[PDB]
Amino acid sequence: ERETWGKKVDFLLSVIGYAVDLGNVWRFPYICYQNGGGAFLLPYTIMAIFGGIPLFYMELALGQYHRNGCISIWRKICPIFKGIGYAICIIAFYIASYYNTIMAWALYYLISSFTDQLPWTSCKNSWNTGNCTNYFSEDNITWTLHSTSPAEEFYTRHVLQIHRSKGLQDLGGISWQLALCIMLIFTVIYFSIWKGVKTSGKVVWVTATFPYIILSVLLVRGATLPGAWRGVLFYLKPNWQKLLETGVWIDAAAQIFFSLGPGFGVLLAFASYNKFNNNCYQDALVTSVVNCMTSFVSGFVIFTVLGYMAEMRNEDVSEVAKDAGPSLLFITYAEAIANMPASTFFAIIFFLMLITLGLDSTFAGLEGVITAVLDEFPHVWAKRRERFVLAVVITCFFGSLVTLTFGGAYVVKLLEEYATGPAVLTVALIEAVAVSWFYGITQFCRDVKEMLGFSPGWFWRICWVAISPLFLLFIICSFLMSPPQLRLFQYNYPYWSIILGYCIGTSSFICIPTYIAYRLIITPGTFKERIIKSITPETP
Ligand SMILES: CC(C)CCC[C@@H](C)[C@H]1CC[C@H]2[C@@H]3CC=C4C[C@@H](OC(=O)CCC(=O)O)CC[C@]4(C)[C@H]3CC[C@]12C
Ligand SMILES: CC(C)CCC[C@@H](C)[C@H]1CC[C@H]2[C@@H]3CC=C4C[C@@H](OC(=O)CCC(=O)O)CC[C@]4(C)[C@H]3CC[C@]12C
Ligand SMILES: CC(C)CCC[C@@H](C)[C@H]1CC[C@H]2[C@@H]3CC=C4C[C@@H](OC(=O)CCC(=O)O)CC[C@]4(C)[C@H]3CC[C@]12C
Ligand SMILES: CCCCCCCCCCCCO[C@@H]1O[C@H](CO)[C@@H](O[C@H]2O[C@H](CO)[C@@H](O)[C@H](O)[C@H]2O)[C@H](O)[C@H]1O
Ligand SMILES: CN[C@]1(c2ccccc2Cl)CCCCC1=O
Ligand SMILES: *[C@@H]1O[C@H](CO)[C@@H](O)[C@H](O)[C@H]1NC(C)=O
Ligand SMILES: CCCCCCCCCCCC
Ligand SMILES: CCCCCCCCCCCC
Ligand SMILES: CCCCCCCCCCCC
Ligand SMILES: CCCCCCCCCCCC
Ligand SMILES: CCCCCCCCCCCC
Ligand SMILES: CCCCCCCCCCCC
Ligand SMILES: CCCCCCCCCC
Ligand SMILES: CCCCCCCCCC
Ligand SMILES: CCCCCCCCC
Ligand SMILES: CCCCCCCCC
Ligand SMILES: CCCCCCCCC
Ligand SMILES: CCCCCCCCC
Ligand SMILES: CCCCCCCCC
Ligand SMILES: CCCCCCCC
Ligand SMILES: CCCCCCCC
Ligand SMILES: CCCCCCCC
Ligand SMILES: CCCCCCCC
Ligand SMILES: CCCCCCCC
Ligand SMILES: [Cl-]
Ligand code: NA
Ligand code: NA
Repeated sequence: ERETWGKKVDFLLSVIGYAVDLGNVWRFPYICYQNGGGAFLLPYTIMAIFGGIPLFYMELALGQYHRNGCISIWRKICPIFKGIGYAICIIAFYIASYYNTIMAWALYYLISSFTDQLPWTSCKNSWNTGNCTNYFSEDNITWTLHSTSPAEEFYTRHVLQIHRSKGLQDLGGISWQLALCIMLIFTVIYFSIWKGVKTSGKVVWVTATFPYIILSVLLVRGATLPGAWRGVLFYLKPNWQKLLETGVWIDAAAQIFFSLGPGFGVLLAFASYNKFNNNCYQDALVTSVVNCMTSFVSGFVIFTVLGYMAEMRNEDVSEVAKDAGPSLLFITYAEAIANMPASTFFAIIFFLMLITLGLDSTFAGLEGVITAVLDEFPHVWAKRRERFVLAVVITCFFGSLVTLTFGGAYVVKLLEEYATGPAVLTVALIEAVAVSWFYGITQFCRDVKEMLGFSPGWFWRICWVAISPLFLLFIICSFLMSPPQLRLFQYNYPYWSIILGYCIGTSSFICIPTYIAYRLIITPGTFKERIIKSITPETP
């Protein structure tokens, strides 16, 4: 028999810690500022109500009924789409390649914070070149275009050492400091998810609830600051005319789908361990509302601190938050923390928040892949979950050996934009179409009624058959036609970077058509018999 969760709060906190991550602490406030303001919460809630939330509930109920991973459920839903599972696996190898190393940066920052004076306050250090001017109106104020804040120098010349990498063309060298700081992270991850869901479910009691104990302290500190009101009044001020631009809705859809994550193959893995009669409706509602409210509150703390630091300089906002990426956590917020009264305590606390914020998501992705593979091939890797988790962790670390180089930030951005792009959305769209159209939403509603005790309402069937595919289609058709012009640390990505990104995404996607061709060509029969007997779920 499978290994059930052992306690319901284990499942709740696992999903809650997987939904909240290092992205929505820097990505949601930046996105809310850039795309409107308080007028972005309307498209956020509109694309959450009809978008991420019904897909979230669909995946949870599907996994909890079929009791399989993401490579084996398709044996009893639509056998031709089994390739989806493989695609999901590949996607993890990309995300776990870069996501982990971001936490590595955080860990290094935390190791740097154990000093009486934080290293990114003064700029008389070794890595700190000219063009500093000490920032924050320190002594003589001659802030020019060539000047650079000390935290920027610390991030891009000590933690990253990106100045010894000419660019994405030459990723010269490799940081041994970051290599150690990520070997420790992978040790933590593997020893937290190795024994399965009986240990990875009690670990997330302290890495999915510590970020809240830390957000509370960070919020109470930020709110009682000089310049908090300007930091919030520039976060919730509605640019209503911004709603008229399709980009705002496109971005709200992308944000909700990539913060809830309905389609990465992890919700099925977590829900498959649930008891049969477990209420997935209440779990989906609670762990989606908690995700959305956590994103909102994290935006509050980020913007209150930003407003404080912009009021200290007595200069306007939107030039403080120039950088659109993890730099915001390591260059801007680190600066504002370094100017706080008890700078050391809040630096340590903030980077502990970041590490515990990313750890749950890494646990969840890795365990989704582990469950999928452990269930697809049950005879091999049965009494050896530990060895397979070891192989998964080693493979992820070896794939993360490139983002640890000096041009590490370049590959981190390249994997951040691609990999998790139209490939993930296409996989999720094929999942929604396979369950709702092929397996039939009437049979899915019969399954959900025999589990929960009530058939899904008309809203759920309408949002599963029609609106949710017509939402992933919106995101996909809007990501493909508009190609990004990537940039990071005054580096214009080359021509071949977009080709490399397209190949990165296609490597993930091509798992689906390949398996479709394989199954249609190996199956005996005529021209139509192949598809008719490859759509019907396999008899037990
Ligand atoms: C971000 C800051 C400013 C707000 C702090 C929010 C937390 C205090 C909340 C958010 C999510 C909550 C958790 C969400 C899920 C659950 C599962 C719940 O478990 C049950 O299902 C038990 C129900 C019962 O039988 O009474 C126990 C509370 C707990 C851990 C909650 C405890 C309180 C938490 C951490
Ligand atoms: C603006 C201020 C007052 C903050 C208060 C917001 C909450 C009261 C709302 C905002 C979004 C809501 C959620 C958005 C989506 C839904 C789906 C909804 O599903 C349905 O069955 C809806 C049926 C229908 O819409 O006809 C159940 C409630 C829930 C979780 C909502 C619960 C209540 C939430 C958190
Ligand atoms: C010391 C540094 C420089 C190298 C790190 C090596 C790791 C890849 C190894 C070393 C110790 C290993 C663990 C020690 C022993 C085993 C038992 C091994 O056998 C089982 O399947 C145990 C089954 C059971 O628990 O009964 C499974 C892998 C595991 C847990 C290992 C997981 C991988 C670890 C961390
Ligand atoms: C169905 C066949 C497709 C299989 C895979 C084909 C590979 C195609 C890869 C194309 C890569 C585009 O990758 C995608 O580009 C969009 C375009 O805005 C960028 O997306 C970016 O802008 C959007 C707004 O639109 C926001 O959500 C956010 O600021 C960021 O994600 C990212 O870079 C990536 O999400
Ligand atoms: C892309 N980010 C996610 C993720 C999934 C699996 C592994 C790592 C990560 Cl980072 C995708 C699902 C929503 C939030 C989550 O962090
Ligand atoms: C600042 O940087 C520019 C090039 O980015 C360089 O030419 C200039 O000499 C630097 N200033 C100082 C004081 O080092
Ligand atoms: C009528 C329901 C609209 C829901 C809007 C939620 C976010 C609005 C925040 C308050 C406006 C500044
Ligand atoms: C992140 C990669 C997921 C799939 C795991 C590949 C390696 C499995 C073991 C192969 C060597 C024995
Ligand atoms: C119940 C919460 C579990 C938190 C993570 C494991 C803690 C183990 C402590 C004993 C070994 C040092
Ligand atoms: C996100 C906070 C809760 C949203 C609704 C959860 C539904 C639980 C059923 C009982 C509500 C009182
Ligand atoms: C029984 C499984 C057969 C699968 C054949 C092809 C799988 C996808 C290959 C795409 C590149 C990894
Ligand atoms: C694609 C699965 C069935 C393969 C049968 C032969 C198809 C050959 C013509 C299409 C080539 C693109
Ligand atoms: C709570 C799920 C059902 C919501 C109502 C759907 C139909 C609305 C009236 C046409
Ligand atoms: C040599 C075989 C490589 C894998 C073939 C997968 C099916 C091809 C369909 C035309
Ligand atoms: C995660 C399991 C990968 C299996 C891929 C099979 C492809 C055969 C060519
Ligand atoms: C970093 C956590 C590792 C936990 C392993 C426990 C080993 C005890 C002998
Ligand atoms: C049975 C040993 C499990 C050890 C869990 C360690 C968790 C580290 C974060
Ligand atoms: C019943 C679940 C209790 C969770 C408490 C975790 C607190 C960790 C600091
Ligand atoms: C004990 C099993 C370890 C297998 C490591 C595989 C690494 C693949 C790159
Ligand atoms: C310069 C030291 C490199 C450390 C990593 C190489 C072996 C994993
Ligand atoms: C139940 C709807 C399935 C999709 C319809 C496609 C018509 C060509
Ligand atoms: C889009 C194809 C749907 C087929 C459903 C199964 C046949 C009734
Ligand atoms: C097939 C069950 C009801 C579907 C409602 C309409 C979807 C477009
Ligand atoms: C999307 C709502 C459809 C309602 C039609 C069926 C009412 C019994
Ligand atoms: Cl969010
Ligand atoms: Na999130
Ligand atoms: Na987390």
